[PDB]
Amino acid sequence: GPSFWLGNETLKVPLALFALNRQRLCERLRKNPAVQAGSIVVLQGGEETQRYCTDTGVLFRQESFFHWAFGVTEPGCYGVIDVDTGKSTLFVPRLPASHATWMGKIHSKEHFKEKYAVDDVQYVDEIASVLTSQKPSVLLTLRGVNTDSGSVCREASFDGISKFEVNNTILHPEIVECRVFKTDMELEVLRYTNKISSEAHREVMKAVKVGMKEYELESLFEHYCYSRGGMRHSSYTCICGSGENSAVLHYGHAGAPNDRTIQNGDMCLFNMGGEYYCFASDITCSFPANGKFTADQKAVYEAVLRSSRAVMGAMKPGVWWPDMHRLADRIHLEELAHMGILSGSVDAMVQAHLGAVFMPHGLGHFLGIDVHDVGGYPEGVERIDEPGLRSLRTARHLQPGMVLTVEPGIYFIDHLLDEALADPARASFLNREVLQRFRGFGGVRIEEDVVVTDSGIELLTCVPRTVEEIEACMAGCDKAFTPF
Amino acid sequence: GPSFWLGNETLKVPLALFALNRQRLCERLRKNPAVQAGSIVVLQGGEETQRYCTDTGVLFRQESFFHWAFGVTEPGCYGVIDVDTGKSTLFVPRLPASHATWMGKIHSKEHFKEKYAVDDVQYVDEIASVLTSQKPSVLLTLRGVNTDSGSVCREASFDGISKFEVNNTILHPEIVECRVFKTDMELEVLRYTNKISSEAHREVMKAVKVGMKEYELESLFEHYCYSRGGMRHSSYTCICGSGENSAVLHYGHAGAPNDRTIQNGDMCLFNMGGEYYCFASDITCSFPANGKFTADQKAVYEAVLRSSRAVMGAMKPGVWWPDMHRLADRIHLEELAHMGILSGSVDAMVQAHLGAVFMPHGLGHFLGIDVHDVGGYPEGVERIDEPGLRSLRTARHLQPGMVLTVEPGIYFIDHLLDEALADPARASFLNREVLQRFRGFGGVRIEEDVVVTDSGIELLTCVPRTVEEIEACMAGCDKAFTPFS
Ligand code: PRO
Ligand code: PRO
Ligand SMILES: [Mn+2]
Ligand SMILES: [Mn+2]
Ligand code: NA
Ligand code: NA
Ligand code: NA
Repeated sequence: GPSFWLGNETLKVPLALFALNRQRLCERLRKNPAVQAGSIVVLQGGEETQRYCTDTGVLFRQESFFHWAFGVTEPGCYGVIDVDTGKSTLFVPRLPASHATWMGKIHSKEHFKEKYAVDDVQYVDEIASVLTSQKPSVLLTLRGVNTDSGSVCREASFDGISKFEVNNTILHPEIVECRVFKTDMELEVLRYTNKISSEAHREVMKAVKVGMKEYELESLFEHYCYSRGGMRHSSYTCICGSGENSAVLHYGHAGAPNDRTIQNGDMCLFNMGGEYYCFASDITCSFPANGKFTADQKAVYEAVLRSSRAVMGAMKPGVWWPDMHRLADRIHLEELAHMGILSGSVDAMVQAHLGAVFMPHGLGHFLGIDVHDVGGYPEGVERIDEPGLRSLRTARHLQPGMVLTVEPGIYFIDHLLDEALADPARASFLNREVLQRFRGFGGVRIEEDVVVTDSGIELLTCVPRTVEEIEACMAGCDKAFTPF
Repeated sequence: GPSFWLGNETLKVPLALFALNRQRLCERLRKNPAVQAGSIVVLQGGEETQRYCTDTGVLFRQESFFHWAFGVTEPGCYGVIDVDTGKSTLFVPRLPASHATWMGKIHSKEHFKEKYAVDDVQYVDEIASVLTSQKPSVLLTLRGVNTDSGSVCREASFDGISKFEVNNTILHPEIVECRVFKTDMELEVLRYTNKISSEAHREVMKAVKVGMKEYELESLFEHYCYSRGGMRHSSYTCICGSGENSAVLHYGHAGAPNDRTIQNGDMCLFNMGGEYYCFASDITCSFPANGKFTADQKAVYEAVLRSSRAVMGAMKPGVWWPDMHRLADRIHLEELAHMGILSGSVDAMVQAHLGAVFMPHGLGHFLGIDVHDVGGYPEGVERIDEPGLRSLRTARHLQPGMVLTVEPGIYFIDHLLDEALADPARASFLNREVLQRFRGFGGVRIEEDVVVTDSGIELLTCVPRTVEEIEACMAGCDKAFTPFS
């Protein structure tokens, strides 16, 4: 069958990937006792957008559920799936003649049918007529709440949909559940996104020099990913935190835009991941700007390396993700105590939620077509109302086929440290005089992407991780990849 | 005063630039008869967005009118200007404590006052109270139609605005008019955007090799612009058209995503422009993929070079922009005839609108904070209802301070050629035996950015342009070129 490919050494992604997703969705819907025979799934793709009121086009990136089902890159499409037969129909815009001048070839419907390996292709303006002739019992549309954004998924609509019976409740939990479990074809894509992003992280580690701006490495990362990987998009805005900025979890956005000069003695925390054909990667590397860990940097870094590998070593089916988060907290506390930042009973520190002062985010999250992938909190799975754990993006137990980030970190965040020092239940553990030295340190995060297997995990990421490996990487002369 | 700067060799942009824009807007409004004492201009900044229903943040780029007035890079702001006094107040979001963990320092209002050199800073939720205390006669908000997109500008609104008198008709044409005329401080920024984008285009010409994907050069261009220029955004999606894709005017979008392999013998048409602090650039370079122009390529290329230079030489205050478009059309037709593609009377060709077959877009457009900048068709300026000319993004007369692209091109577009061949009024001019050779050629576009001055123009762009200069650049021989004067 056909494949998506951006040539050179980029990955060929078979369109059969999306056919399998459609089949899996139908199989799941058929088993749902509420689903009527003759149902049709109706999804609406993303549309082209512009900046504000201008004609400045925004580069189009497909809506994630639509992509998962169809792999379609063009704006303005719809797609439907007959549940009982699995038959797929793509609806594409009927373009005006002037499109050939301004935008490119006006492809035939047959071109799209071949390209996407769907059963039929029709024009968008005929959607009501086509669906009417199919005589469906009900249209199943997409509406639900994303548990990371709190946004409501946009339900498909078209002129004449009011003449059909529409259900917008059944589909969302079923298609979400399908997305939670990655097929072998999807895993091949995620191995590739991890491979390219890993290579780009290594190039960044080799290129970092004291005196550079953070954004110079953002630029280099994205250039490697696009030119060598065919990754036109990143999975999220690059986080290139140097010095104290490494304590800011989503640093790099427009309000704090990777604009600090990297200084001798800084730690760097670079959390970046290219996106290929709407599939994510999400990797964090932490390292000294000057290529040599100080004693304090080594101690904090190796604490996080310890939790990283302890969590990865414990992960397997049946493990409760919140238990892995707590495992990381306990390790961090043990190590911070060894360093002299903390004193006293680690059991008591855990009871006082001290771990969350140093790791005020979730241990990690599902990853797929979105970096914070869907399905972390389906109905019946509750968010734990405690510091740190409440920021977990899933409280599920692990099962084969899930893809997770494993991203423990330790940070020195003044307002959290100050709150802890004011609370007698936590202050007794904190040694102010030692902690003082780490004010402004920033933090360390080590983030791998892994797949749960029948017996454990498969690690997708491949970057240097021990202190020696990182120092050796940064000292290498190779000068492969030299723009200009 | 304070400046925006991204360090290294990037441009320091004084925040005084935006203060001057506010002053100019107030000065214009004070002379406007529809404007009464005690009016306050109220603008709403852009807000943070995410991809669809996900939590994947989209990188925030400020709304252009708001940027022009305030230069503010943060999402969620509003800004007001007292017309009578010129006093400026910026409203910034009141952030949650958790912002300090996830997003960064929760800066004080005073930090923002100093950063932006405004007269006062307040929190957004206090806007109704703050405006109430000022007892304004009327709030002047933004609403109008963009003449390139057809979209309606987003008018400011806040909880309690219904208790004020609001006028949404006065402001738009006035702030648009201010934007049309660039200040010296704005020209400094546009000189810089052109400098960086020109350097990037030269790096791309040096790097292009047969067998590369078009997108490899998009990537290299954007990397030069960001890493060396501090340009986090491009002004528009890069157009990297090789071979027949060079005939597709806005090639490179998601439906045609710069994914062709460049072949020996192809022409390349690369239309790319970095954006710095929301100021545009827009440059097009055309060149042979293999670094050596064939005779046919040289002929088409030099025809567009001739029109480019003729227009730049004729541009000065008082010139009607559609007359420049017609000049380019006439030159293209003359040169296509000199190449044997066309024969007959060029006057007759012009009368039959044959130029538009080969250049089915406008000669050029205003440029500023938007690549297709505002104000090309103010009330009373009409679109010319002819092929080619109807795509002009302005029909105004040139005046000092305007910034224009000059972007003639010649393309070989099958459905347009075939229409002409089916039209007795046009068909006899075309020599099919020669034209057949140019089917699939794509096209050539040569685009400079210029400022209208008292004397003529100031050319902002600095890239190789003659065949000899381009061939030298591609061979690695950079800077071996002299700009037009
Ligand atoms: O948002 C999250 O869940 C993780 C935490 C560190 C950065 N990304
Ligand atoms: O849109 C326009 O007006 C010009 C034409 C060629 C590319 N940009
Ligand atoms: Mn992550
Ligand atoms: Mn242009
Ligand atoms: Na990018
Ligand atoms: Na992360
Ligand atoms: Na252009």
